[PDB]
Amino acid sequence: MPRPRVLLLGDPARHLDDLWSDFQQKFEVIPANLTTHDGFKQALREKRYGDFEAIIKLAVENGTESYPWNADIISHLPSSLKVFAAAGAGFDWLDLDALNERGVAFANSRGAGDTATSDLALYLILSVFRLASYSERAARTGDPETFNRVHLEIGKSAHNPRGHVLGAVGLGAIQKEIARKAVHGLGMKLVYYDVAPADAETEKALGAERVDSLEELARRSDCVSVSVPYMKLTHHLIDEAFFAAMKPGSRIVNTARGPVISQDALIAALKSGKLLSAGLDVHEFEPQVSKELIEMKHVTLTTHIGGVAIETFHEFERLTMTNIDRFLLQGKPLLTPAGKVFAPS
Amino acid sequence: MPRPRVLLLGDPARHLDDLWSDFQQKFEVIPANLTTHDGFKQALREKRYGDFEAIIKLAVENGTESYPWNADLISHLPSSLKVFAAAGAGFDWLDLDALNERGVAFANSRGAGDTATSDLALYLILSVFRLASYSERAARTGDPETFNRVHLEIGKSAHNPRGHVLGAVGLGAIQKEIARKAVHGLGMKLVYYDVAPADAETEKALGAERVDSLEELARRSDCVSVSVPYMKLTHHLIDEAFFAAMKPGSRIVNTARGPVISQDALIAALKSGKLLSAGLDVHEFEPQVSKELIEMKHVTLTTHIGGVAIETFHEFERLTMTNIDRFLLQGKPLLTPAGKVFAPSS
Ligand SMILES: NC(=O)c1ccc[n+]([C@@H]2O[C@H](COP(=O)([O-])OP(=O)(O)OC[C@H]3O[C@@H](n4cnc5c(N)ncnc54)[C@H](O)[C@@H]3O)[C@@H](O)[C@H]2O)c1
Ligand SMILES: NC(=O)c1ccc[n+]([C@@H]2O[C@H](COP(=O)([O-])OP(=O)(O)OC[C@H]3O[C@@H](n4cnc5c(N)ncnc54)[C@H](O)[C@@H]3O)[C@@H](O)[C@H]2O)c1
Repeated sequence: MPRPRVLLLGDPARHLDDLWSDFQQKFEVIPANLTTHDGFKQALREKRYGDFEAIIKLAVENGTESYPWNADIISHLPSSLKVFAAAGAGFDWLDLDALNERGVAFANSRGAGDTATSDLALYLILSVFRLASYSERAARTGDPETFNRVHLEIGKSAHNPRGHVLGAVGLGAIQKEIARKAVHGLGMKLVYYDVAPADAETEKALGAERVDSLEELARRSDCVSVSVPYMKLTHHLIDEAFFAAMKPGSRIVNTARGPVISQDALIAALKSGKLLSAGLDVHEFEPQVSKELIEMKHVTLTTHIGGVAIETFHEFERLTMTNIDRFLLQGKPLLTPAGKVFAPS
Repeated sequence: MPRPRVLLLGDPARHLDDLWSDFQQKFEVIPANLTTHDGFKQALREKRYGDFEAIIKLAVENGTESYPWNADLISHLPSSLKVFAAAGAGFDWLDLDALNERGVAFANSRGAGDTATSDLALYLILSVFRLASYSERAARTGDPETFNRVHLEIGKSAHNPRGHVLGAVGLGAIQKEIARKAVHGLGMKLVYYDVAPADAETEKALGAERVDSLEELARRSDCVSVSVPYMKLTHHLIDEAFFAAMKPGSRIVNTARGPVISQDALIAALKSGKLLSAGLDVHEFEPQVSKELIEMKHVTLTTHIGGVAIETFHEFERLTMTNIDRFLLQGKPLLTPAGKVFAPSS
């Protein structure tokens, strides 16, 4: 045959050394040498990499200089192309429909960051219940008076998560782990809203109580956990109507996608006292954090580290290489497909 | 006749109003109206409050005008005193042995903050596996480039706690809640080191594996959880020798007391890169936090907020009031004695 040709966007592997060596056994890996989005579309128009059968993206932050993967750039891929495999769950940067129209199969890396992301979210919930963020800022002043004033100030407002209600917006895979840790580890109760209902087992295992609308979920919650896929339909899913329905002095955390929560609404609900504290690992104008949120006492903000753990990367690398391996050499279907499903070689 | 007499040290109840009503009700509650220490010694000499049978202290910061509770002060108490129940875990301000020399039973508020303090440690554990503290500071620059560079920089070292080893120094009530949360919550593994063994029912539940020395525990640990009482025995317990025996790139969290861990041995270990990260709620020179620790990217620091939750203080009041009711009206022993245990009355 003998060696199908894989285009690699950005870096080679950093963790699964043996598996990456076997992968290079097995396929001719062509480095993309990315410069500009435009430079890469020029490259594709000039047949610079030749015909190639697969594209591999080994990390979320790898290959970004090729973005966006819109119709226009996709119109230039060689027709030999069979499969594109990418790290990550989100593929906001990718027109999956333009890619499927060319008979190209897509695979993401769904599942790899579950443990990671659910942990960060557990960290956020801890943080907004105990006001730990404000606490750390005080400690880091290195000032004796501040340390004491704050240690006392926090005591008027901090609460154990235990017996308080976590309102899950979405009850997908990462929210199931989040829940299980809040319910069984921290002792919170669960109500959730979701497009579809959890099975008998998940509900009876987490004590999940479903409700019909977001407003209902808001009404019932002491802290809300947003964990939904991001799309047009989820943009500003969390807005003014939602904060108006929440209880005075409640809490919210986001590990899903920034613009799923209206930053302006959020800011307004903290200023008014509707929310006591909020925790964001994602930001509507990412990489720009809200200057107003920072400026506030009780808002925990992190640099999108939800899935950022070495084990997650181990899995991004495993799954991308395994998918291509399966789909081109083994005649097996993709392990983590997304969009239209094609036949293996 | 009915109603034993209780001296109230400082302010009345602030959270459990209805319990405080029934208490008051059951007992003649006499406010100390404290002025100063000597002032309280003199009220006691003059018999200002008459005989009483209990003292109740409802918040850690109440009645501090009476400190110290030294032998000279204790020696003027009415011979009718049988019990003193207090808010707090610590009692540095009290000479316990002297109180006991006078047949007075003592009770603190052990366990009141088991939920609070275990949760705060779990938080810190999350913080030192994931370098979240670093990430927080990075976010608050509000500089887009910092955001991305730190996003990427954390990826070089952050790890799931899942499958890694939590080494419990001390396995009392707080650690057991920490292990529980770390083990079945996070999927961590647990080895421990404690002057007392823990029973089948516990070790089987937490999958707990006991070792015999600090040096051992340091070697088997991916993350060290320090949670021991602070005394003579435990001063500087975690020292240069301990950090010497710890796996390269390991981590440590303290929720116990400041000096249980040598601040200088800690700084060194962090500087050598023997430690990746560490999380301190309590500080050697509290309330002064290490200014070296502060400048380090990978050190999480909080203002002693372990037990600082509204529920903890709800429970200080529950226990102090319930302790005196059992001991004096229900013929039952204290729930949380500390020091010599004495027989009740009804
Ligand atoms: N913080 C991070 O670094 C990080 C990392 C990875 C993923 N995430 C986020 O997690 C979120 C999704 O969770 P997942 O992918 O782990 O599990 P999943 O794929 O199973 O999530 C989808 C779940 O949400 C429900 N859902 C689908 N569409 C919805 C909508 N329109 N409105 C409300 N609910 C809907 C579905 O029933 C399903 O249960 C995504 O937003 C994703 O971007 C965050
Ligand atoms: N950060 C906070 O706000 C805060 C709040 C509550 C408790 N604490 C701390 O928790 C610690 C006590 O833990 P606890 O409340 O679970 O009480 P505990 O008595 O149950 O904990 C002590 C445990 O350690 C063991 N032990 C005692 N001395 C030891 C030693 N010298 N070496 C090794 N093991 C020893 C005991 O068997 C016991 O199991 C104290 O330092 C206390 O200050 C801090």
